[PDB]
Amino acid sequence: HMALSLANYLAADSAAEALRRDVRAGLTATQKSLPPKWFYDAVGSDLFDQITRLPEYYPTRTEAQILRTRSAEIISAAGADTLVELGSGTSEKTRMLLDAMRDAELLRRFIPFDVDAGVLRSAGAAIGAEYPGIEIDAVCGDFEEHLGKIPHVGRRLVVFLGSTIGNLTPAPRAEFLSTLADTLQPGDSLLLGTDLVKDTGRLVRAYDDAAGVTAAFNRNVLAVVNRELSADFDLDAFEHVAKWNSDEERIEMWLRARTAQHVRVAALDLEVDFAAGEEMLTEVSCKFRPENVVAELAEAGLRQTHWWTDPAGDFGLSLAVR
Repeated sequence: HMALSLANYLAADSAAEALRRDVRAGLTATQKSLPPKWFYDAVGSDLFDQITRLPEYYPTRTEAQILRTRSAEIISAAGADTLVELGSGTSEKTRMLLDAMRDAELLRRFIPFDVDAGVLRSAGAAIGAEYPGIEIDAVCGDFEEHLGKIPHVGRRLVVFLGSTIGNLTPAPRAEFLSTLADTLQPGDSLLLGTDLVKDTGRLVRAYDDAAGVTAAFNRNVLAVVNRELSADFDLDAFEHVAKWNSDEERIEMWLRARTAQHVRVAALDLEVDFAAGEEMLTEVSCKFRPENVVAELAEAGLRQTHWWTDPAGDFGLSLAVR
């Protein structure tokens, strides 16, 4: 139920100032963009959750099927008694790993790391109930600044699923993996999910679903700016566009102005203009080739010891060690 330890390294005032800096930079650039760090408020996070269940969004069920069939092998390979989860604690994927650790009579500790303390408290309560006696040490932080705050107690399996790593472009991605690798002791393991290059139509449809849910997620980034920075974006005036960028092998989401728009962002003392048809970059989702996953891990100081992939080659999971 309520047994918990929780450390909180994210302050409201610090987040508000970062949002102001990031939005000003994006909206005043000649090629406009909005910073994805701020897309995932409560509404945005729930819309993303819904995306994970859409028929076109293959990553979640694909990764789940890999875990469903290989979680025992993963847990045996890791030999860990402590599961560190980078992001959330709410998914069935988490429970597949915890269940396998319990089956192996190894499970002692769960360390969820996420930006939302409320979500962490919910996860603590649910997991504490399901695995009586488990120690839960939650960390509320940003995995680009607070990885050093993750406790080093135990033999730790650190998991970063969902190809969330694809939301980082190459420079911050390398910095993240390097920083993460530096926190791993001998005996610790990283389990990394990566969505793989594949048929471009399938890739684009995963981010442009027939039901319009991804489009709602995308437009909600404007609602966040409207609310937090007292802006007057007309959500209805922007069209959702998903593209495959073949040079960078990433999906890009864009908002395209239907007609010319004048936007006042009062909190920034800023007025910006969109031409009819002008596009603004929002979320990106980098996709990987299996050989390059090995190389990226090696560049960070990690050796890939295991690779699991579905039979169609849609998605991959790596286990890697120092």
